Amino acid sequence: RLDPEYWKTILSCIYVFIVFGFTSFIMVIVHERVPDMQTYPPLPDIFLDSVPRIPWAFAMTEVCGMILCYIWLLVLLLHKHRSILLRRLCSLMGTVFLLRCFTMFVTSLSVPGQHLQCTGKIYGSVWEKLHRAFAIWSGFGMTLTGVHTCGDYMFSGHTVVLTMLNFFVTEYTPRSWNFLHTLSWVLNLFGIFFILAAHEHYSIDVFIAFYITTRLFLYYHTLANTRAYQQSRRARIWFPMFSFFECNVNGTVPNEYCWPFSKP
Amino acid sequence: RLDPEYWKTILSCIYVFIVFGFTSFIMVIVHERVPDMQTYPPLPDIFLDSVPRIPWAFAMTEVCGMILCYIWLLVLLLHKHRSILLRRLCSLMGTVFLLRCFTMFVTSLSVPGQHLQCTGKIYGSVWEKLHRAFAIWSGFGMTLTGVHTCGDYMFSGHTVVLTMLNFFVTEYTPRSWNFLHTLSWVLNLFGIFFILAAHEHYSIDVFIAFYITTRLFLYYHTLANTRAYQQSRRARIWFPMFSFFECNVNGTVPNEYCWPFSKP
Amino acid sequence: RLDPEYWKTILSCIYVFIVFGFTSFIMVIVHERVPDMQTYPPLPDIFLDSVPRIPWAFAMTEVCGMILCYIWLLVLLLHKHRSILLRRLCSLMGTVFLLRCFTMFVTSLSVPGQHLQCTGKIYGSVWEKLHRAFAIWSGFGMTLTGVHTCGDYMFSGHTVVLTMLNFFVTEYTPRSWNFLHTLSWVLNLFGIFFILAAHEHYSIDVFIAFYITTRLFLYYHTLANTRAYQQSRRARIWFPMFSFFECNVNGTVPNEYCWPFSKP
Amino acid sequence: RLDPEYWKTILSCIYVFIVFGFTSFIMVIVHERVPDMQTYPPLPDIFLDSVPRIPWAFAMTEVCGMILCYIWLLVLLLHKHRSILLRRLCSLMGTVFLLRCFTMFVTSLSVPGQHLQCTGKIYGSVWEKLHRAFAIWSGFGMTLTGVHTCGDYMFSGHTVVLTMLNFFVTEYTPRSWNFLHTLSWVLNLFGIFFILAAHEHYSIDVFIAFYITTRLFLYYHTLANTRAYQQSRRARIWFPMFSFFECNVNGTVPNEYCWPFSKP
Amino acid sequence: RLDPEYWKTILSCIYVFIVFGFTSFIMVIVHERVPDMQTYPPLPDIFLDSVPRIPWAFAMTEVCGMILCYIWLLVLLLHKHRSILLRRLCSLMGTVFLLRCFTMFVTSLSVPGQHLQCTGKIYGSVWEKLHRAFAIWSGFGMTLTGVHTCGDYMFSGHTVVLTMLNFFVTEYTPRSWNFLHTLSWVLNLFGIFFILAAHEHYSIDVFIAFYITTRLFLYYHTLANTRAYQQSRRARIWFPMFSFFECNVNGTVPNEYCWPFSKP
Amino acid sequence: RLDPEYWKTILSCIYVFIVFGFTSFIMVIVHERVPDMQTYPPLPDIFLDSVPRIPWAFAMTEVCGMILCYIWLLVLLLHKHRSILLRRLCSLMGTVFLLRCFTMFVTSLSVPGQHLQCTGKIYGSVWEKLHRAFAIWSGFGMTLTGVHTCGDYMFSGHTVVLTMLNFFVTEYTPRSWNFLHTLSWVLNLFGIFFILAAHEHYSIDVFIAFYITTRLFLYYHTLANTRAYQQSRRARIWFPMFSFFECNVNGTVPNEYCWPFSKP
Ligand SMILES: CCCCCC/C=C/CCCCCCCCCC(=O)O[C@@H](CO)COC(=O)CCCCCCCCCCCCCCC
Ligand SMILES: CCCCCC/C=C/CCCCCCCCCC(=O)O[C@@H](CO)COC(=O)CCCCCCCCCCCCCCC
Ligand SMILES: CCCCCC/C=C/CCCCCCCCCC(=O)O[C@@H](CO)COC(=O)CCCCCCCCCCCCCCC
Ligand SMILES: CCCCCC/C=C/CCCCCCCCCC(=O)O[C@@H](CO)COC(=O)CCCCCCCCCCCCCCC
Ligand SMILES: CCCCCC/C=C/CCCCCCCCCC(=O)O[C@@H](CO)COC(=O)CCCCCCCCCCCCCCC
Ligand SMILES: CCCCCC/C=C/CCCCCCCCCC(=O)O[C@@H](CO)COC(=O)CCCCCCCCCCCCCCC
Repeated sequence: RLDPEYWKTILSCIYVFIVFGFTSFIMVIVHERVPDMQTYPPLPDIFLDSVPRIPWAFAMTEVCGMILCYIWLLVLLLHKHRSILLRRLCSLMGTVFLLRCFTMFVTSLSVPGQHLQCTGKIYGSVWEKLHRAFAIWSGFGMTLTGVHTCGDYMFSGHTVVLTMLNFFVTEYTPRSWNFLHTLSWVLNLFGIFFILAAHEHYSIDVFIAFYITTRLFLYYHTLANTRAYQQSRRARIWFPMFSFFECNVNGTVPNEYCWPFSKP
Repeated sequence: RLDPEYWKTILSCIYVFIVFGFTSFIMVIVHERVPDMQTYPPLPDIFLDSVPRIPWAFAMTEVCGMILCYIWLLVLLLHKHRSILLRRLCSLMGTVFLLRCFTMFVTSLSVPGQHLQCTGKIYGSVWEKLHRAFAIWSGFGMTLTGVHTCGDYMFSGHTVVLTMLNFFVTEYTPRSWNFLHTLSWVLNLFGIFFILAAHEHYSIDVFIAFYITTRLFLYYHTLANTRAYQQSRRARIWFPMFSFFECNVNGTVPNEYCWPFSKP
Repeated sequence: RLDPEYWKTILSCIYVFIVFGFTSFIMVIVHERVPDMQTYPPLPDIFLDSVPRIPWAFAMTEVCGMILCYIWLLVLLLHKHRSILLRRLCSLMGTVFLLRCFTMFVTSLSVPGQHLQCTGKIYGSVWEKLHRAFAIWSGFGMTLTGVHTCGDYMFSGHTVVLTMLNFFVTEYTPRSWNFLHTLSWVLNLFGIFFILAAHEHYSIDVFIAFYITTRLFLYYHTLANTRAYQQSRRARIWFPMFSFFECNVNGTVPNEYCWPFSKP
Repeated sequence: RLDPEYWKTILSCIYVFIVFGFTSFIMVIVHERVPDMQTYPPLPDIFLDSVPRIPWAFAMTEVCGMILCYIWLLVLLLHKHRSILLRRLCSLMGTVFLLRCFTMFVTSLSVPGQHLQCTGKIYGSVWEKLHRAFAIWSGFGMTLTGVHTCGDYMFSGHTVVLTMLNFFVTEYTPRSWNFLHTLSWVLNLFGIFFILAAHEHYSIDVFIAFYITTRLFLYYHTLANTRAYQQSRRARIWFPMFSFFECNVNGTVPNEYCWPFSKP
Repeated sequence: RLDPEYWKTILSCIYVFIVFGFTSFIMVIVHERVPDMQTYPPLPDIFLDSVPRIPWAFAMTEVCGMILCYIWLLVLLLHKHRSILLRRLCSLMGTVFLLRCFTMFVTSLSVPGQHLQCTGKIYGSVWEKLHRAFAIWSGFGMTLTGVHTCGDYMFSGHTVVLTMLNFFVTEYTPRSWNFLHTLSWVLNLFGIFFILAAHEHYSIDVFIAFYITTRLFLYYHTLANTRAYQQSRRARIWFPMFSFFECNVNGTVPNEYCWPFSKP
Repeated sequence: RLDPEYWKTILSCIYVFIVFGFTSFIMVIVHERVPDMQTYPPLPDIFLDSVPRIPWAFAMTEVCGMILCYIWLLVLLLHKHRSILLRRLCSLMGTVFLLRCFTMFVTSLSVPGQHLQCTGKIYGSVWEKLHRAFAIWSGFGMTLTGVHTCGDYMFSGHTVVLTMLNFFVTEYTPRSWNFLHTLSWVLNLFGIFFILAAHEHYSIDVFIAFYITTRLFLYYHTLANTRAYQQSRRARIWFPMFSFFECNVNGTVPNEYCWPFSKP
């Protein structure tokens, strides 16, 4: 039966923080490849050529992200099996950001011309790249806490977080609340549109990020519900550290909600 | 039971040749977006920067792609249900080549500098684009029958044909011939490697083309074997013209082989 | 059984004033779009071009509302289930006014020429409008407490209030008092007629206001009497907080009468 | 049983065409009210201010209308009860277009500044109005065959036809073809979008013309399926000549399709 | 039962000469790499530095091969299952020489200093090399019919032929003639010794040639005697055309003797 | 039963270390044969001619060696039968490294031109050879602790250690951990690739050193599992001191893991 294991969530959180630090360092290394990356003319896109740049459109994506994060925290506060829920967010965020690192290492696709005045650059040493990596790490990558000074490459990260939070909010609420689901979907779509309308990413980056996050979520939940980690040697599931986390969870996690405080 | 429907196969062959003629016209519309597309420096890649250009490598991809065609043509000749096999090859080469027109329209990603001397260009009219679209159509896009004069955009097409023929040969041969299966997998991988060694496609062009054809092949044969087109209203299968072709085929197609000629 | 919920009515009451304040906030924003609002000549109307403008007709409509309010208040005073009746008035007046904001925001149609001497306007700030909205909110809209100095837009609220009160008066009275209903009906028609004769709204401003309140009033009661909110997935009700308020009420509310005080 | 009364269908077709003549004539009458109707600035809108005017947008609205009429003719030919589907169409179009005559006559609302170059005007006589109305009558109000040269009024007729032919293709096809049903929505939404983008009608005339036809279609079919016209004294149905047309039809018409011609 | 297949042996015989010709084609290509091939001093060898070069030692090895061939040919003449014995020789000599080409192609190691006066070389063409191959192929490699004029590379074929013939001589004789087997072993060891004493190959050239032929000979017979080619998925045999040739032979071939002619 | 004879393991560990001293001494003897060994041009290879020399490649070979040794020490500590796994490792390394002494002594094969700057040479005496050999003995032949300054000979020792420690991690872990098994292949393959890319050993010394250890490992464990040493007079097993070491072990050793220390 569902066993609250509080010593595995710590491991998952540590794994995700390590993954985020690795992603920041890889981003700095990749940015070190090409010096200018801001002199070319952009590729002919279908949405970046029609809709002109909206200067304030990039903060609205993070506003939507914070709203979704607050809703998800509220959901997590009033649940029975909150440990399993917190252990499933991390094991998926780490994997998707590892895929982002792999995609960004092979080929670097930026947008030629926004953030053209970003300072710093030419970080030639081993101990000066680490300070920039630390800033990007403990700045959360957001544009509000100013870290996002230069541009960003393939496999956008805001879309991943938005889609993951939307899918988790929709999944772990009772199947009778079909207005919060619509609100979350609207927030996700508006965030994606505002990522596209700020001229920060190409259309294909957003599309592949959305598809990859959705497919990985659905596949992970299908494997977890089918309970194939102990059924047989099905396919040797390639999710990093999968059977270590879901071994004690058999079947499907129900949707029981309580109040944790002992003060009515 | 398996009914040989020789008139549904003809409808499938016509469906492909319309799709192949639609893609050839899009590739001329897209080429008119940006005139130069040959002055920029290329994106920083991990394979295009290490391995230098091999001038003869792009011709060996099609040589590897004709051996797999001849081998498959022999399978299509000594089979009982060759009508269904030819109807499944066409129903998939159209769906995948339709996805190529979608991703080549939203954003156009070419390689800045090969085929820099290709003539023609500035096809400003409605009746001169069609003539250029006819040359590509009745040349199969190959570099031997000289049509491939200028560059090519996202979602490479050589990787789609190589991977589709490799999976059909493996699928429709007895599960005891695991040397022809290994030989076909070698021609697939060597053909893919020579696209990158000729500096014709980016390292991410070839990975999403390989992934999509592999994923769509396994998804088609899951539905075709589970037989979900009449089981229930599962998901309203989005494959273009799926239930029209597989309605008369129930279950799985066996692997019986014969000789069609009546002259022993 | 019919359990009077004295804590849900308080939540219901809070809902309607927030919408009342929110509507007032939108009204000042709409007035900011075009400054003049007093140069266009009246559009050709088959009703306004016949009846001359009457300065005292507008005050007569507000008089009728008070009389109808007194009749309804007396009914609420001598009813067994006075808690439920008050909860339905707030759950239906808060929905209609939500539609008023959407109609007024998408397009703005006022009366071109009346109240041309109204003062105020040109509020260039983000704090003065809040005080102006407070004046709009804490004046209840009547001209007796002069707040509505300038013109008004589409889907007038005088018709919403006059019609909504009339239906509750007729609905929650026994089917043997068919003399008060005639008095209530003539008052509603007289009040609506005075609005049109006062040149305060267009003819189509009233008709779509008369239809929407009646359609929503009857749709609310049909669902409540059928109690389909829990029977099955009837229609995926889009009424704001419908199942929450009416979960404890089953069947149809009777028309029993008593005396509220304990001193007969 | 379902007996095709061809003498009743003819009376239905002539009934709707008289309404078309009545609608065209009253359009000239309301035009004669305000002479200029091209000097005012447009009212503030939320969609007519952001999206700029597209000269060719209004042509695509009628292109989608022709396709939706071409599929409907295909459905009309192959349906066994082709004498019933046509009779219901004539009995619904006449009612909706009669409501359009009422709203145009009660009040006038147009776009002040488009189609300012249309000639003619000041048709002050008894007989010249008929000639101008006849030109509109035998032009279908289409712009491809240029008749509609001046502006248009409230309750846009392009929205009704685009929607009425969208809810008959969906309704009168088997409930397993939900791709043509999906396709006919794109033909409707894009036809709705393009008339707004061409600055032909306000953002509220389009919405209340999409709602009325959707409401007046579902209400009609609910009455017919439950045969409430003869079951009892249900509601004194207000559809003009409803019990006369649908007296020989009992129950719901099936979805049986047959080929009428005798040349297999 | 043991069915002599007179048509499979013909297919088996064709296989070995094609490999013999293919090996000869590779030999001339390897000689093209280094032009001199006769300048390096011999590497330090514990066997070559002791035994002086003997000009007539090389001719003695070819003499021993003919004597061993005569003994084997006589056995093949007076055996019941002479078809199977001849089929196995061609199926084992065509596999070892395939490994010879791979070893010789990857690296080229010859004797640095012998046959320094050999003519030919510098064949700059693509047709003259083929005519040289026929000289190599149609001379069977012996020095009696002088073809092997220059040196030879790693994995000498003299050891392969001498060792392969010896094992068949011992294997297919009854276990009571343990005097011919001793004579056969003396011829094999004497022939191998003459190769080393002739300064025609290195010491490691012979050892890895002696091991591979013996290992493959015993591995072939163990699989055939165990008849695991059809018993189960034993080891996924990588022998070229192993199951095809030995499908009709079950168990172990006996050692019955007869007379071939019909005239005793 | 499995009785850990700690007096037998010590005799195994001392036996392998004497072979290490023997191997180091004979390397000096063969080095004294040819003085120059740095003047000849390299033999024609297929991998040493395409890939240019990478100066830092040979360092990564030893880095992978330490990691494979670090994981093995982890396995050697948590295994219940840690006294058996170590004994088999010592009894296999001595046999393989004894074959290396035989092939190095019979013939000499090195890369002519690498490590041409190594000093020393001409160690002509009886006692100085021991001092030079002792330096190689207490340096593990590693280049990180620079002892191996001159060239290396046939049967590369870096291939044996990289492969022997790859087939013990795979063998002596439960048959459900096939990701560390997968990981240890990448460590082996890259260690194999880097020694070739550094121009340290020919392309045939690497292949016949990967084959011998793989063959001599599987053959040993097949003999031990079937206890053929005492079952009968099977083959007169040629492993040096085989029946002595594996006489107290019956059957196959299980995969039970336990913590030896008494501090839970
Ligand atoms: C214990 C871990 C739980 C995981 C929770 C998942 C939520 C994601 C949070 C942060 C992701 C940032 C990635 C760090 C590594 C940078 C990678 C990079 O350098 O790549 C960045 C692209 O430049 C990616 O940046 C982003 O991912 C932006 C996402 C921000 C969306 C809003 C998140 C704000 C949360 C605040 C919560 C407050 C609660 C309510 C407030 C009222
Ligand atoms: C009836 C149809 C059956 C379908 C069979 C599928 C085989 C694919 C064949 C051709 C695909 C070409 C695409 C046409 C539209 C151009 C799109 C474009 O313009 O895009 C092109 C990219 O520039 C795509 O080009 C390609 O697809 C190259 C693939 C060629 C690989 C070799 C095929 C040669 C077959 C010859 C058979 C001979 C038999 C043995 C010979 C000894
Ligand atoms: C416990 C809660 C019960 C709720 C009762 C609701 C009754 C509606 C009353 C007033 C509606 C005002 C809406 C506030 C926001 C306006 C938005 C706007 O600013 O829009 C205005 C449009 O001009 C709406 O104006 C109106 O509300 C016109 C309605 C006037 C009808 C007469 C109302 C007089 C009631 C007085 C009762 C006194 C009792 C007897 C006196 C002796
Ligand atoms: C055979 C039965 C088919 C049923 C189709 C019925 C649809 C009615 C069409 C047009 C009504 C026009 C009314 C005239 C006066 C309107 C007053 C006005 O002036 O109002 C106009 C706008 O204010 C109304 O304009 C329109 O009606 C726009 C609708 C155009 C959409 C395509 C209509 C083409 C119908 C042709 C039928 C032939 C079939 C060939 C198939 C390709
Ligand atoms: C169909 C089966 C018949 C049985 C006979 C099998 C004996 C094989 C003979 C020769 C194999 C030569 C391989 C051809 C391609 C060489 C590749 C290369 O080009 O490589 C050569 C490198 O030197 C290999 O040369 C050799 O084959 C040396 C082997 C010589 C051993 C003596 C062979 C003499 C046989 C004469 C038989 C005559 C019968 C009695 C005479 C009175
Ligand atoms: C109980 C744990 C077992 C560990 C297995 C160690 C295997 C021996 C490694 C190397 C043997 C070197 C022999 C010296 C003379 C070779 C002749 C020559 O000079 O030949 C050299 C090349 O020709 C051989 O070089 C090598 O041996 C390459 C192997 C390097 C890979 C890393 C090995 C280092 C592991 C040390 C960790 C030990 C931890 C404490 C121990 C208690």
